Amino acid sequence: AAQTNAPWGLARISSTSPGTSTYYYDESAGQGSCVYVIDTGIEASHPEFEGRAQMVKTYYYSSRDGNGHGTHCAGTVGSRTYGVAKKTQLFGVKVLDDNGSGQYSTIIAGMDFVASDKNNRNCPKGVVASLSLGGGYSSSVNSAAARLQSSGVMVAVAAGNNNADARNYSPASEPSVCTVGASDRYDRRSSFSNYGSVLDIFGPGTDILSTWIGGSTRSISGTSMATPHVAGLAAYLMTLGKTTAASACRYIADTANKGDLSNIPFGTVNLLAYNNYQA
Ligand SMILES: [Ca+2]
Repeated sequence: AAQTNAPWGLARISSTSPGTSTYYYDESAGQGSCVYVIDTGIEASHPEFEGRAQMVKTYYYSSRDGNGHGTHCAGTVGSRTYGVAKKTQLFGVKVLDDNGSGQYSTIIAGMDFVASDKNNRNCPKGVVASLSLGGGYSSSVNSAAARLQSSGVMVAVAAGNNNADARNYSPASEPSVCTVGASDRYDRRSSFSNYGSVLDIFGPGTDILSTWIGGSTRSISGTSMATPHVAGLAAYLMTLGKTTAASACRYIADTANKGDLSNIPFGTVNLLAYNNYQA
């Protein structure tokens, strides 16, 4: 399949080169997979989700996304126009309030929730969780992310926007999950992206157009926007049978475009997420 005039990041993830504008992907499009977006919520009624989104949990007085961040991330996973995996099922877990804040105890509970809740959902091709959130190092946050992964979910987490080594942030620093850095449309590391040995992969993160609340769209930047490209990629590859939840981060690194990014510090991987789709 080909989507013309796609967001640059979708075109990037199906290309060996920067500077193209068509997204190429197998038509299976993540059908029969599931992706949990653990964030400020998802506006499930947005036409871009086509009835494939729902809220499954909140820790606040509403499950509505009163921020937009979670809706944007969900859209990069799985919206019809803006998404990597255009037929995946999306499940929202609102651990962040409408200011985008959340206590670590709530975030942990939401990760444990997903590990159980997958057993209540139909995801024959596998399960992914996208965590576009983080704060300072916490062994308890990292352990929650490790349990989610161990339970059979492909966990993708943002590296963070501090232009610093991700070893000092959680859940970015957890070794067993897939930690995602950000790039821009000229294959530079994004100015804000964290780096370090704990990174596994980079994805498009500067000037990413996706869904927003009120049935809208906008472009924003962050490791939070790189993470759902990887999460959606994982769902897409699992639907194809090419990998599993336990092996997908390694598969994505194995199959990534290598050596193409600039301003990568010595000791950080130079790997850009790529679907290797041959039309
Ligand atoms: Ca990691």
